[PDB]
Amino acid sequence: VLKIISWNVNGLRAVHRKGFLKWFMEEKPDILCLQEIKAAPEQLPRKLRHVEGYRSFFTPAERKGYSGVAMYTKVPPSSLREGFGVERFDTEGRIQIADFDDFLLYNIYFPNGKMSEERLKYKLEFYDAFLEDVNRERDSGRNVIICGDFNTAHREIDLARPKENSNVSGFLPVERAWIDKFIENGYVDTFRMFNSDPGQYTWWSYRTRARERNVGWRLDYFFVNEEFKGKVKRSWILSDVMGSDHCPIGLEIELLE
Ligand SMILES: [Mn+2]
Ligand SMILES: [Mn+2]
Repeated sequence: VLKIISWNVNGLRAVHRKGFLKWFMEEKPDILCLQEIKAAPEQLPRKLRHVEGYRSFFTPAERKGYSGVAMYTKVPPSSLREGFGVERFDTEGRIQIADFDDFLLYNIYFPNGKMSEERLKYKLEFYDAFLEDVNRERDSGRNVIICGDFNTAHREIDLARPKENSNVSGFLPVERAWIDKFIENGYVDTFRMFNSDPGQYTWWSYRTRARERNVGWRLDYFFVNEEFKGKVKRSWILSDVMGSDHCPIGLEIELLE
């Protein structure tokens, strides 16, 4: 068994100022994937970039203090890829694809579309390039795990306000339709393997008591390819965990090598 946590951290220093290292120690995952780091390693306290028992890998954006993803793992991957080979997606610190030996791990921070019509086109194409990349890899024979902030609630059950947000980026027909197609390409949203209840979200707005009122979205997912789903034992939501506007999400898989 391998324990993997994904977490949009809303800035790595920001969360560190709120008990990140304590939490990380009590959870002891085998792999920790983080999104929205907002820093380069050289701007990070040394105790955030070197954690005992773990190996760190950082993928910052061209722009400083913007997005970027990180990976901590007890055992290091044989290599990391930091893009899809399409540069307008590869430079924003959004892609980490770590090759462990029993599987690939996609640590992805998918773009937000709310900003503008431009950023919507960008998010959707990012979705396409992503589909293309992941599909090439598993058709070639690789078992894949994809985690991270998709910035889209799949279904009505996956947010508190479907009706209100039918025309807001995050719950548009196009965006949810992409996830349907994603799943049609042979991929399973693992949480829904184990949990079919409503009121299960991973993000809440910092404003107007949204977390206390459970007015939230499920933006963070763990996907596996179909032919690998037998190996997943647990997919759950760490909703007690504070320190970001997202909470972390967990996966456990069984394998040898
Ligand atoms: Mn944020
Ligand atoms: Mn987000």
